[PDB]
Amino acid sequence: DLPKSVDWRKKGYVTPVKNQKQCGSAWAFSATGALEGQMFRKTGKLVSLSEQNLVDCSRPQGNQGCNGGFMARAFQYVKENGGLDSEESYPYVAVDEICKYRPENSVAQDTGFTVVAPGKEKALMKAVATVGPISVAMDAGHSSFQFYKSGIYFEPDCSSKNLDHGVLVVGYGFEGANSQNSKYWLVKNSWGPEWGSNGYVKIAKDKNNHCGIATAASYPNV
Ligand SMILES: [Cl-]
Repeated sequence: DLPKSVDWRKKGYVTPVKNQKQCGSAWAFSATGALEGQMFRKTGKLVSLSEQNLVDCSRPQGNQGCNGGFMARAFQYVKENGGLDSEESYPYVAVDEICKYRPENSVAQDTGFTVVAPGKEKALMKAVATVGPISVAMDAGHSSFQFYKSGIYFEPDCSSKNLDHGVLVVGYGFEGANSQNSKYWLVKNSWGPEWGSNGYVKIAKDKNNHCGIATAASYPNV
């Protein structure tokens, strides 16, 4: 059945780490990271997508730009809008601006999104293994996360229910030889390559949905 490990970065599904800077747009980076991987799966072409397009244009769907938002509202906006522009055509500036969506510059589409059963790490494992990178929310409100550097992240004060940060699960794995021991979720952050481990963090896997990684997972349908 399911592989002992997955890493979509090794198959060309993931763009290099990005930096949201001083703007609460992590939800937008998480949504573009999931759409980048589904579009790569569908066309074989990896194209960086515009977080700014989401920040400026998805207020009608319930997002609030640099004040926060949700990946599912972003996929709903891509669906209702009929498209989403490339990173190159609609560059990121980390401030709320006027919607400048240009259909001629669109390089992605989705028909809606699929939800992972909430709180179910095994359902999340199956989604990651068979679909590609998955958008997820997590409790990142801790100094231990801010200064994380390496190893399997584990924070006693983490919540599986009150989440404040959107990220992207690009795979899962384990340390050592036993595939069922010291497992982790491979997670792409949006605080620059300089943060954490080359912009990534290993989050403890199958330890009671630590930090809520499987509480609100979803992926776009392309
Ligand atoms: Cl969401």
